[PDB]
Amino acid sequence: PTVHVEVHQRGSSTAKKEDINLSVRKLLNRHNIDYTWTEFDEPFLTRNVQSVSIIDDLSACTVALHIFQLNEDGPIIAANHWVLPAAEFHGLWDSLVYDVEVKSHLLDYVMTTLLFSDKNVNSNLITWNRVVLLHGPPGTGKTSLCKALAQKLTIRLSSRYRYGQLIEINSHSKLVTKMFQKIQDLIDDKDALVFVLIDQVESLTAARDAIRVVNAVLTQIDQIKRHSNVVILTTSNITEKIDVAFVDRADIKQYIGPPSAAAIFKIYLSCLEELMKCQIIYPRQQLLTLRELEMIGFIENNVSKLSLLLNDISRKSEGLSGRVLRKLPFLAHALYVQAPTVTIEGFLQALSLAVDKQFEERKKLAA
Repeated sequence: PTVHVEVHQRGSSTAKKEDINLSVRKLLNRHNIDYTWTEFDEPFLTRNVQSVSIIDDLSACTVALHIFQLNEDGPIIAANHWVLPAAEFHGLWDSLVYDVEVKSHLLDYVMTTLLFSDKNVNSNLITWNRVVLLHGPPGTGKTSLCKALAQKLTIRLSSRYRYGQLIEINSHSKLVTKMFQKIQDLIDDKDALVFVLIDQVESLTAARDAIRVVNAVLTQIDQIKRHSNVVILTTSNITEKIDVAFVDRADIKQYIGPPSAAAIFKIYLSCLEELMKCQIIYPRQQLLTLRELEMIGFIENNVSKLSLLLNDISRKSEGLSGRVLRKLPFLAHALYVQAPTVTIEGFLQALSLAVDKQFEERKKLAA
């Protein structure tokens, strides 16, 4: 089909994008074989290009290049405002691990909505709108996915929108008008794709003159969703429960749930890789993926012993949220390692102790 290649232009670069386009294509001619490049023999590439990563063999495919430059300025009262591609969100997307390739659908759904918006596809004949709801138990990183989806969408849609904006509204809170007029001021630039994010929308319905401010925010949402370049992002923790009125509002609803032992193992692998990269886990060892274990039928030998053990830690980590899971190597290292350097076996033993102590606290909440 179409092969997608992401080019991370350096912040200090001053090159025309047309020129960064021609250099990367020359590089693809040589290797011609999902791999990421960080170093280049070309002086032009060394100067202007941080990394060129290919995202899902033969040369002759219809290859699309997305060249982007991160916006370092971080992170409008009272709201968080970022310019996309933002430097805070770099790599956020690849970090999020989900069972059913949720991210792919989500991207594809929102990508298609924008295409129907752009072609003025009639809502009454084919169902689409500009609201996306992500619902599910807490701790699945729903807000990180909205941020990650918005950065991806900005990078991928570079030929239609020159930059992206993300405005994050905190659920906890005239003043609203002052805030939506600035948002409208950003939306008035048709060279941008404006994302508005409302975290824990259900909190408005749950906590309810404060009835009037909640309703005023809905009319303001209603006014901004009217625009070609607006996309709205909501998240709710009461997945099972019906909600007012983001349910009716959102044509794209996606359920996010706790990670399986298959994902936990993908997550942990990414963590240990990081410690090995940083040399906190030393010396570096090979770890096996779940497919690799399956192909050796889980035999235990020097090659696989430690990967099997990590597997078993992933299975006993089930029922923990993804938020807990990425914090665990911190506590593992702080609580049990207590030293600048560890062998990978030493770290796995810290990680398991870590996992045991987590469930001990759970049972304390139950009792």
